[PDB]
Amino acid sequence: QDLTVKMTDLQTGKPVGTIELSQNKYGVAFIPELADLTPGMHGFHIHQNGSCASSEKDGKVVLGGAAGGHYDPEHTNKHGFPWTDDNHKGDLPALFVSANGLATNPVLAPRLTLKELKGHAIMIHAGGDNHSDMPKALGGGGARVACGVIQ
Amino acid sequence: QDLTVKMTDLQTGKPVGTIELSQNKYGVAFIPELADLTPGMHGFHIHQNGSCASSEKDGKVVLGGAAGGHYDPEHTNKHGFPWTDDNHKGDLPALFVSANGLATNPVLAPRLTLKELKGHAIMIHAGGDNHSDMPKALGGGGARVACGVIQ
Ligand SMILES: [Cu+2]
Ligand SMILES: [Cu+2]
Ligand SMILES: [Zn+2]
Ligand SMILES: [Zn+2]
Repeated sequence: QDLTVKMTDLQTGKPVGTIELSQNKYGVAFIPELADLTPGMHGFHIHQNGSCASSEKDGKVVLGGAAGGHYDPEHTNKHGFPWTDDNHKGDLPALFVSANGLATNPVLAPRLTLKELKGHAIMIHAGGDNHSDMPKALGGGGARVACGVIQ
Repeated sequence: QDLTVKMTDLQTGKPVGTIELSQNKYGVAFIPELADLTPGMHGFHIHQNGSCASSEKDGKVVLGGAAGGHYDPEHTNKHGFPWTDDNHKGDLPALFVSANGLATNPVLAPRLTLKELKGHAIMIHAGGDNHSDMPKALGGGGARVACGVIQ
Protein backbone atom coordinates (compact mmCIF):
# COMPACT_ATOMS: atom_id res chain seq x y z
CA GLN A 1 0.00 0.00 0.00
CA ASP A 2 2.85 2.34 -0.93
CA LEU A 3 3.11 2.50 -4.72
CA THR A 4 5.83 4.83 -5.97
CA VAL A 5 5.92 6.16 -9.52
CA LYS A 6 9.00 5.47 -11.65
CA MET A 7 9.85 8.28 -14.06
CA THR A 8 11.62 7.86 -17.38
CA ASP A 9 13.27 10.51 -19.57
CA LEU A 10 11.35 10.58 -22.85
CA GLN A 11 14.36 11.57 -24.93
CA THR A 12 16.87 9.03 -23.58
CA GLY A 13 14.59 6.28 -22.34
CA LYS A 14 16.69 6.05 -19.17
CA PRO A 15 15.17 6.10 -15.66
CA VAL A 16 15.51 9.40 -13.81
CA GLY A 17 14.13 8.45 -10.42
CA THR A 18 10.74 8.07 -8.77
CA ILE A 19 7.95 10.20 -7.34
CA GLU A 20 6.10 9.15 -4.20
CA LEU A 21 2.40 9.98 -4.02
CA SER A 22 0.65 10.14 -0.67
CA GLN A 23 -2.87 11.03 0.43
CA ASN A 24 -3.39 13.45 3.33
CA LYS A 25 -6.32 15.52 4.64
CA TYR A 26 -5.43 18.38 2.30
CA GLY A 27 -4.85 16.41 -0.89
CA VAL A 28 -2.15 14.43 -2.67
CA ALA A 29 1.47 15.25 -1.86
CA PHE A 30 4.02 14.58 -4.60
CA ILE A 31 7.51 13.79 -3.29
CA PRO A 32 10.12 13.77 -6.09
CA GLU A 33 13.44 11.92 -6.06
CA LEU A 34 14.58 12.71 -9.58
CA ALA A 35 17.87 13.53 -11.27
CA ASP A 36 19.26 14.46 -14.69
CA LEU A 37 16.75 17.26 -15.26
CA THR A 38 17.34 20.84 -16.43
CA PRO A 39 17.55 23.31 -13.51
CA GLY A 40 14.56 25.60 -13.12
CA MET A 41 10.78 25.27 -12.84
CA HIS A 42 9.08 22.58 -14.90
CA GLY A 43 5.47 22.13 -15.91
CA PHE A 44 4.14 19.18 -13.96
CA HIS A 45 0.67 17.72 -14.61
CA ILE A 46 -1.37 14.52 -14.42
CA HIS A 47 -2.44 13.34 -17.87
CA GLN A 48 -5.54 11.65 -19.23
CA ASN A 49 -4.08 8.42 -20.63
CA GLY A 50 -2.11 5.77 -18.78
CA SER A 51 0.75 5.66 -21.24
CA CYS A 52 4.06 7.41 -21.82
CA ALA A 53 4.49 6.17 -25.40
CA SER A 54 4.85 8.60 -28.30
CA SER A 55 2.07 9.99 -30.49
CA GLU A 56 1.85 11.58 -33.93
CA LYS A 57 0.77 15.07 -35.00
CA ASP A 58 0.77 16.17 -38.64
CA GLY A 59 3.83 14.06 -39.41
CA LYS A 60 5.88 14.94 -36.31
CA VAL A 61 6.72 12.61 -33.43
CA VAL A 62 5.40 13.69 -30.04
CA LEU A 63 7.30 12.05 -27.19
CA GLY A 64 4.88 11.05 -24.45
CA GLY A 65 2.03 12.05 -26.73
CA ALA A 66 0.15 8.84 -26.04
CA ALA A 67 -0.60 10.19 -22.57
CA GLY A 68 -3.14 12.57 -24.09
CA GLY A 69 -3.96 15.96 -22.60
CA HIS A 70 -4.09 17.24 -19.04
CA TYR A 71 -6.36 15.15 -16.80
CA ASP A 72 -9.70 16.99 -17.08
CA PRO A 73 -12.53 14.95 -15.45
CA GLU A 74 -14.81 18.00 -15.30
CA HIS A 75 -14.30 18.88 -18.97
CA THR A 76 -13.18 22.41 -18.21
CA ASN A 77 -11.05 22.60 -21.36
CA LYS A 78 -8.92 25.19 -19.58
CA HIS A 79 -5.53 25.33 -17.87
CA GLY A 80 -5.23 27.02 -14.49
CA PHE A 81 -4.05 26.77 -10.90
CA PRO A 82 -3.93 23.80 -8.54
CA TRP A 83 -6.32 25.71 -6.28
CA THR A 84 -8.83 26.82 -8.93
CA ASP A 85 -11.76 24.62 -9.99
CA ASP A 86 -12.57 25.82 -13.51
CA ASN A 87 -9.56 24.10 -15.06
CA HIS A 88 -7.82 20.74 -15.51
CA LYS A 89 -7.97 18.77 -12.26
CA GLY A 90 -4.56 17.45 -13.27
CA ASP A 91 -2.87 20.84 -13.01
CA LEU A 92 -0.17 20.57 -10.34
CA PRO A 93 2.24 23.15 -8.89
CA ALA A 94 5.43 23.40 -10.97
CA LEU A 95 8.34 21.16 -10.03
CA PHE A 96 11.69 22.70 -9.06
CA VAL A 97 15.03 21.30 -10.29
CA SER A 98 18.28 22.38 -8.61
CA ALA A 99 21.43 23.54 -10.37
CA ASN A 100 22.68 19.96 -9.95
CA GLY A 101 19.69 18.77 -11.94
CA LEU A 102 17.90 17.25 -8.94
CA ALA A 103 14.22 17.52 -7.98
CA THR A 104 13.38 16.97 -4.30
CA ASN A 105 10.89 19.75 -3.47
CA PRO A 106 7.56 18.08 -2.53
CA VAL A 107 4.35 19.60 -3.92
CA LEU A 108 0.63 19.37 -3.03
CA ALA A 109 -2.47 19.03 -5.20
CA PRO A 110 -5.47 19.95 -2.99
CA ARG A 111 -8.07 19.09 -5.64
CA LEU A 112 -6.96 15.49 -6.22
CA THR A 113 -7.50 12.16 -4.49
CA LEU A 114 -4.97 9.31 -4.69
CA LYS A 115 -7.56 6.75 -5.81
CA GLU A 116 -8.54 8.69 -8.93
CA LEU A 117 -4.89 8.84 -10.08
CA LYS A 118 -4.01 5.21 -10.79
CA GLY A 119 -3.99 4.33 -14.47
CA HIS A 120 -3.05 7.89 -15.43
CA ALA A 121 0.32 9.33 -16.41
CA ILE A 122 2.65 11.73 -14.56
CA MET A 123 4.22 14.33 -16.87
CA ILE A 124 7.21 16.65 -16.46
CA HIS A 125 7.69 19.27 -19.17
CA ALA A 126 10.69 21.20 -20.52
CA GLY A 127 9.17 24.63 -19.97
CA GLY A 128 7.57 26.02 -16.84
CA ASP A 129 3.93 26.66 -15.93
CA ASN A 130 2.35 30.07 -15.37
CA HIS A 131 -1.02 28.35 -14.91
CA SER A 132 -2.73 29.97 -17.87
CA ASP A 133 -3.20 29.38 -21.58
CA MET A 134 -1.69 32.82 -22.21
CA PRO A 135 0.63 33.78 -23.63
CA LYS A 136 1.33 30.11 -24.32
CA ALA A 137 -1.08 27.19 -24.16
CA LEU A 138 -0.93 24.75 -21.27
CA GLY A 139 1.10 27.11 -19.09
CA GLY A 140 3.96 27.11 -21.56
CA GLY A 141 5.21 23.69 -20.51
CA GLY A 142 6.01 22.81 -24.09
CA ALA A 143 7.54 19.43 -24.83
CA ARG A 144 7.32 16.49 -22.47
CA VAL A 145 10.68 15.47 -20.97
CA ALA A 146 9.87 12.90 -18.29
CA CYS A 147 6.91 10.60 -17.75
CA GLY A 148 5.62 7.76 -15.59
CA VAL A 149 2.40 5.76 -15.32
CA ILE A 150 0.68 5.74 -11.93
CA GLN A 151 0.05 2.09 -11.06
CA GLN B 1 -10.68 44.40 0.47
CA ASP B 2 -7.48 43.54 -1.40
CA LEU B 3 -4.52 44.18 0.90
CA THR B 4 -1.16 43.34 -0.67
CA VAL B 5 1.98 42.80 1.39
CA LYS B 6 5.02 44.99 0.69
CA MET B 7 8.33 43.21 1.17
CA THR B 8 11.59 44.86 2.16
CA ASP B 9 15.14 43.49 1.94
CA LEU B 10 16.46 43.26 5.50
CA GLN B 11 20.06 43.90 4.52
CA THR B 12 19.54 46.92 2.25
CA GLY B 13 16.27 48.32 3.57
CA LYS B 14 15.09 48.77 -0.01
CA PRO B 15 11.68 47.52 -1.25
CA VAL B 16 11.81 44.32 -3.31
CA GLY B 17 8.19 44.04 -4.38
CA THR B 18 4.92 42.79 -2.95
CA ILE B 19 3.11 39.54 -2.25
CA GLU B 20 -0.63 39.22 -2.81
CA LEU B 21 -2.54 37.01 -0.38
CA SER B 22 -5.91 35.59 -1.36
CA GLN B 23 -8.37 33.24 0.31
CA ASN B 24 -9.85 30.33 -1.67
CA LYS B 25 -11.67 27.09 -0.78
CA TYR B 26 -8.36 25.26 -0.38
CA GLY B 27 -6.47 27.83 1.66
CA VAL B 28 -4.41 30.98 1.23
CA ALA B 29 -2.61 31.49 -2.08
CA PHE B 30 0.57 33.56 -1.99
CA ILE B 31 1.30 35.40 -5.26
CA PRO B 32 4.81 36.92 -5.29
CA GLU B 33 5.97 39.86 -7.39
CA LEU B 34 9.48 40.21 -6.03
CA ALA B 35 12.89 41.04 -7.45
CA ASP B 36 16.53 41.35 -6.35
CA LEU B 37 16.59 37.94 -4.65
CA THR B 38 19.16 35.14 -4.94
CA PRO B 39 18.10 32.46 -7.47
CA GLY B 40 16.99 29.17 -5.96
CA MET B 41 14.52 27.95 -3.35
CA HIS B 42 14.01 30.11 -0.27
CA GLY B 43 12.52 29.31 3.11
CA PHE B 44 9.20 31.11 3.31
CA HIS B 45 7.14 31.22 6.52
CA ILE B 46 4.61 33.29 8.45
CA HIS B 47 6.06 34.57 11.73
CA GLN B 48 4.63 35.15 15.18
CA ASN B 49 5.23 38.88 15.62
CA GLY B 50 3.98 41.72 13.44
CA SER B 51 7.37 43.35 13.01
CA CYS B 52 10.34 43.14 10.68
CA ALA B 53 12.71 45.07 12.96
CA SER B 54 15.96 43.52 14.20
CA SER B 55 16.51 41.59 17.42
CA GLU B 56 19.49 40.67 19.58
CA LYS B 57 21.00 37.29 20.45
CA ASP B 58 24.06 36.95 22.67
CA GLY B 59 25.55 40.17 21.33
CA LYS B 60 24.80 39.61 17.63
CA VAL B 61 22.29 41.53 15.53
CA VAL B 62 19.49 39.44 14.04
CA LEU B 63 17.87 41.15 11.06
CA GLY B 64 14.12 40.64 11.18
CA GLY B 65 14.54 39.04 14.58
CA ALA B 66 11.73 41.10 16.06
CA ALA B 67 9.30 38.96 14.07
CA GLY B 68 9.88 36.11 16.50
CA GLY B 69 9.64 32.46 15.51
CA HIS B 70 7.47 30.61 13.00
CA TYR B 71 3.74 31.23 13.54
CA ASP B 72 2.76 28.33 15.82
CA PRO B 73 -0.83 28.80 17.17
CA GLU B 74 -1.06 25.13 18.17
CA HIS B 75 2.23 25.18 20.09
CA THR B 76 3.68 22.28 18.14
CA ASN B 77 7.25 23.49 18.65
CA LYS B 78 8.17 21.64 15.46
CA HIS B 79 8.92 22.52 11.83
CA GLY B 80 7.28 20.50 9.07
CA PHE B 81 5.24 20.55 5.87
CA PRO B 82 2.46 22.86 4.75
CA TRP B 83 0.19 19.81 4.64
CA THR B 84 1.11 18.30 8.03
CA ASP B 85 -0.63 19.36 11.26
CA ASP B 86 1.93 18.59 13.97
CA ASN B 87 4.11 21.58 13.11
CA HIS B 88 4.12 25.38 12.75
CA LYS B 89 0.92 26.52 11.05
CA GLY B 90 3.08 29.21 9.48
CA ASP B 91 5.17 26.74 7.47
CA LEU B 92 4.66 27.55 3.79
CA PRO B 93 5.97 25.88 0.61
CA ALA B 94 9.39 27.26 -0.36
CA LEU B 95 9.50 30.24 -2.71
CA PHE B 96 11.30 29.96 -6.06
CA VAL B 97 13.55 32.73 -7.42
CA SER B 98 14.60 32.71 -11.09
CA ALA B 99 18.12 33.18 -12.42
CA ASN B 100 17.14 36.83 -12.96
CA GLY B 101 16.43 37.12 -9.25
CA LEU B 102 12.65 37.27 -9.67
CA ALA B 103 9.96 35.43 -7.69
CA THR B 104 6.60 34.96 -9.42
CA ASN B 105 5.64 31.33 -8.66
CA PRO B 106 2.43 31.39 -6.56
CA VAL B 107 2.19 29.03 -3.59
CA LEU B 108 -0.66 27.65 -1.43
CA ALA B 109 -0.98 27.14 2.32
CA PRO B 110 -3.94 24.77 2.87
CA ARG B 111 -3.82 25.02 6.68
CA LEU B 112 -4.15 28.81 6.90
CA THR B 113 -7.00 31.30 6.73
CA LEU B 114 -6.51 34.89 5.54
CA LYS B 115 -8.16 36.41 8.61
CA GLU B 116 -5.70 34.83 11.05
CA LEU B 117 -2.73 36.31 9.14
CA LYS B 118 -3.11 40.07 9.62
CA GLY B 119 -0.76 41.52 12.20
CA HIS B 120 1.83 38.84 11.52
CA ALA B 121 5.02 39.00 9.47
CA ILE B 122 5.93 37.40 6.11
CA MET B 123 9.50 36.06 6.04
CA ILE B 124 11.79 35.03 3.19
CA HIS B 125 15.05 33.33 4.18
CA ALA B 126 18.48 32.98 2.55
CA GLY B 127 18.54 29.19 2.67
CA GLY B 128 15.88 26.76 1.51
CA ASP B 129 13.40 24.61 3.44
CA ASN B 130 13.41 20.82 3.60
CA HIS B 131 10.49 21.00 6.05
CA SER B 132 12.29 19.40 8.97
CA ASP B 133 14.49 20.42 11.88
CA MET B 134 17.13 17.99 10.59
CA PRO B 135 19.86 18.27 9.67
CA LYS B 136 19.35 21.98 10.28
CA ALA B 137 16.73 23.68 12.44
CA LEU B 138 13.78 25.42 10.85
CA GLY B 139 14.25 23.68 7.51
CA GLY B 140 17.68 25.22 7.07
CA GLY B 141 16.31 28.61 6.07
CA GLY B 142 19.03 30.36 8.03
CA ALA B 143 19.14 34.14 8.01
CA ARG B 144 16.16 36.30 7.12
CA VAL B 145 16.59 38.24 3.87
CA ALA B 146 13.19 39.78 3.14
CA CYS B 147 10.23 40.63 5.34
CA GLY B 148 6.83 42.31 5.35
CA VAL B 149 4.04 42.84 7.87
CA ILE B 150 0.59 41.59 6.87
CA GLN B 151 -1.81 44.50 7.40
CU1 LIG C 1 1.58 18.04 -18.78
CU1 LIG D 1 10.81 32.02 8.57
ZN1 LIG E 1 -3.70 21.94 -17.41
ZN1 LIG F 1 8.31 26.21 10.80
